[PDB]
Amino acid sequence: RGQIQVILGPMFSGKSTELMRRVRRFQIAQYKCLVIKYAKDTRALPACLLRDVAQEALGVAVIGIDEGQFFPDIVEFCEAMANAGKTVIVAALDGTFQRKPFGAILNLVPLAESVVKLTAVCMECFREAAYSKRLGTEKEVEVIGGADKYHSVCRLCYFK
Amino acid sequence: RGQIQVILGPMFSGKSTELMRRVRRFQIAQYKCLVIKYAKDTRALPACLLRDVAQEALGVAVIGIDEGQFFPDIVEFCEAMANAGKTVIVAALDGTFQRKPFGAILNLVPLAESVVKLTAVCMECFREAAYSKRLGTEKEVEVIGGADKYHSVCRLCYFK
Amino acid sequence: RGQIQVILGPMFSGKSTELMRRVRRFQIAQYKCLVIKYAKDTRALPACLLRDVAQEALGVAVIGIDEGQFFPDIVEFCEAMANAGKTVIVAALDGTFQRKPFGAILNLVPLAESVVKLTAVCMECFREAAYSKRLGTEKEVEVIGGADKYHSVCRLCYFKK
Amino acid sequence: RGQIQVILGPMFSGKSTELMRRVRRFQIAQYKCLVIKYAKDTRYSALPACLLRDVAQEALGVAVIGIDEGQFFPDIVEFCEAMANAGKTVIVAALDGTFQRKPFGAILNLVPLAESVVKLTAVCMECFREAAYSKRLGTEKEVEVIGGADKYHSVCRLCYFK
Ligand SMILES: Cc1cn([C@H]2C[C@H](O)[C@@H](COP(=O)(O)OP(=O)(O)OP(=O)(O)O)O2)c(=O)[nH]c1=O
Ligand SMILES: Cc1cn([C@H]2C[C@H](O)[C@@H](COP(=O)(O)OP(=O)(O)OP(=O)(O)O)O2)c(=O)[nH]c1=O
Ligand SMILES: Cc1cn([C@H]2C[C@H](O)[C@@H](COP(=O)(O)OP(=O)(O)OP(=O)(O)O)O2)c(=O)[nH]c1=O
Ligand SMILES: Cc1cn([C@H]2C[C@H](O)[C@@H](COP(=O)(O)OP(=O)(O)OP(=O)(O)O)O2)c(=O)[nH]c1=O
Ligand SMILES: [Mg+2]
Ligand SMILES: [Zn+2]
Ligand SMILES: [Zn+2]
Ligand SMILES: [Zn+2]
Ligand SMILES: [Zn+2]
Repeated sequence: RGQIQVILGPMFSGKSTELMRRVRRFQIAQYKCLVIKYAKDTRALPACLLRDVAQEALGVAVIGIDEGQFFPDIVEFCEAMANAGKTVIVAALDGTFQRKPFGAILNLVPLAESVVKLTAVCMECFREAAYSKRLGTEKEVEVIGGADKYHSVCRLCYFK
Repeated sequence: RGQIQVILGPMFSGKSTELMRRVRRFQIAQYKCLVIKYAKDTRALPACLLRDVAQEALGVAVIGIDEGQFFPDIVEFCEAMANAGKTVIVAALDGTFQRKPFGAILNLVPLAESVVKLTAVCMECFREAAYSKRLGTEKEVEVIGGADKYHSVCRLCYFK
Repeated sequence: RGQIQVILGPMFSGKSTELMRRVRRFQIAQYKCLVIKYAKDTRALPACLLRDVAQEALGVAVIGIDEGQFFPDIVEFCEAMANAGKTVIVAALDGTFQRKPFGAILNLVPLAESVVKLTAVCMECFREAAYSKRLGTEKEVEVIGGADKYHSVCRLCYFKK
Repeated sequence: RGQIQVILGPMFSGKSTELMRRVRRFQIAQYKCLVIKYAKDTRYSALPACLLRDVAQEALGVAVIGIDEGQFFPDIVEFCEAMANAGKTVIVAALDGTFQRKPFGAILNLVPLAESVVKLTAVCMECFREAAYSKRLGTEKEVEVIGGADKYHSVCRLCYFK
């Protein structure tokens, strides 16, 4: 009985921590697990394509994926692994700095049995935050960085 | 402070019941409320475009939208109303009978402060259900109907 | 394979609505369902003791209980029913007007596979509300009434003098 | 503006991890934070304390207070309530139930006091379905016996009564 669980949210909301919490619950009950992280985030098997780790993922019962927005094959990999009987758990940004869908990540939602959106704390007014605000001028989607480059931000502070 | 809350799930998961629970909480505390439903699901204003009813939503503090997937202008309405300081609560199918995004509904996710995906009971094996299965052979996306035309199903029963 | 689910929260948080949402999910999939309500609240079987109703409950697959705080035998009934393979869903206040456990209701928590606490809207400042504030001066726990006798309130409004 | 959040669940449900996830969201937004642990639980797997009163002074100088294994502090209710009323956010990870599936100390008295309450889930160590309970493996009868998976299984209803 395979499965896809999706953990959405803005930056700084602890998506990776929730991912690991959920993975460790299985691990402690004797499940073989594998966590996959996006190689190019220079801030678990590193990968740039989920194809490149599919063989390793096949000999495991539970698959965790961090920063799933950055894998071009995220959708098809997850659906294929769940149909093969695996429990697939994905941590991912739902939105870019422009509050648009981050790549193909939202295509997982109609395929998933569980979907949640976490909240961060707004770094500018300290209320609840749902969005990621880019601090710089760069216009491309993929720009790797932490709190030096992005603020987790509420609606009002986003447009401030 | 305006916001968008999204209630996703398959058919028969009680999305519009959760919509009404959330709205009545504000109503009981003396908030002015408006609920919108899709005018063509026959089976509290009906509408085909949210544009047709937006001026009315302006005179209100809390807006509920049922079957949001059927509204082509769902994204711009919810985003504009939330930025005008309204609480917008949307019940909607995340996926079609083919487990694909239903209209533009998922473009709401990166704009939303709250997103949940509800769960139904699988009408075939009686485990937890995440999807909607069309029973007949019609090909088009919009086919109105209940349990005579659709089953809420788990992954395994979907692929039978 | 039985179960207890507990829906907690203050007044006006829609606990009964969420109870019915969960029950109708099973009903629509052709489960036999029964809902039990507290009889001394006249603001779908009425009852004062769950014992009085246990045989009707034994004949269904899913049992809903509204205002579970008022039932002296809430703990033993839910446990007996869940062990007999029933799905038991309980709507109940967690706290009295004094923010104290309401009867034996919290004893369900260690017995339950699912527990949630819902939120209301504060009727005094309109932020999120977790508590039920009594408007009058009656001192007894059980006083039946709606928004004329109680406000859902946040922490600050609860303590406002 | 003060708050009490409660994270319940059986053992192995990752309550401490969820506690740290919530606290770190505040810390990363430059809030002053304090995490308190039960001193007598020395397991491999944060100020140690046996009474929350003993760390009250440190807690007063902080905006966010995390409390791990809240069930073991006798003064859990009055500490959490006083700190929330003083405008602190207090987040508590705790067992709701003992090995007997009874209330664990005073922990449930927090529930009517709390604006947020959740019960987490574990995996059943005996049938691998969802687990809501903690089953003691040995014969000890006293409530407090410190241990991990060597002494307890997270367990579903059916496996509890086997
Ligand atoms: C918002 C945004 C982030 N990013 C990048 C910046 C970071 O390197 C990376 C962060 O992605 P996250 O998915 O937020 O990293 P994470 O898994 O550690 O999340 P969490 O802290 O909640 O546990 O994404 C973009 O490239 N483009 C964007 O538009
Ligand atoms: C899955 C699917 C449903 N539908 C239709 C069939 C129904 O008339 C309608 C159901 O939409 P819902 O949004 O599920 O109706 P609802 O608001 O009453 O939700 P709930 O019962 O959980 O409270 O959508 C399609 O037209 N195409 C599809 O692919
Ligand atoms: C707080 C409190 C309420 N009550 C009573 C007043 C009401 O008659 C009754 C309401 O209990 P509820 O459990 O809130 O009734 P409900 O099922 O309608 O809940 P909801 O609206 O969320 O769906 O409880 C007391 O008797 N004593 C108290 O201390
Ligand atoms: C059930 C039970 C546990 N204990 C003890 C055993 C542990 O030392 C402690 C439980 O602490 P926990 O933090 O609840 O144990 P855990 O690490 O498995 O939890 P989590 O994964 O959610 O973070 O309490 C008792 O003393 N008596 C009991 O009846
Ligand atoms: Mg722990
Ligand atoms: Zn802000
Ligand atoms: Zn099924
Ligand atoms: Zn208030
Ligand atoms: Zn089991």
